[PDB]
Amino acid sequence: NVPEGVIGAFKEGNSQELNKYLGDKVDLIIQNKSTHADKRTAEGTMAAFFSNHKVGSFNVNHQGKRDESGFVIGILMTANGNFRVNCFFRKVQNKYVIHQIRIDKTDE
Ligand SMILES: [Cl-]
Ligand SMILES: [Cl-]
Ligand SMILES: [Cl-]
Ligand SMILES: [Cl-]
Repeated sequence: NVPEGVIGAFKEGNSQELNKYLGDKVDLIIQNKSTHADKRTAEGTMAAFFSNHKVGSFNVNHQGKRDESGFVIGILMTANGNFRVNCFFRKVQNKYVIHQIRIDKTDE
């Protein structure tokens, strides 16, 4: 169910759903703050992000995958800013999991 499940999790601002797709180690870069997080910390960071930025919409404009990696790029509109989101996936145990999330506020 990748990347549909991740896209849905962002659309709903739901870190618990996102969790299901997180790798055991995730690099987060959120407003230029970088963290190399275990899964539990990554979910916690995303929970805080969604709590502080109530999601209105998430729309993807480019996605793709090869045998061992993939990506999703889109725009997240929230009640506290709009953000470009990049999710980069790696294949682990035959499943695509998130290895990096970048979130960067738009210039508006
Ligand atoms: Cl950590
Ligand atoms: Cl935050
Ligand atoms: Cl979409
Ligand atoms: Cl959409």
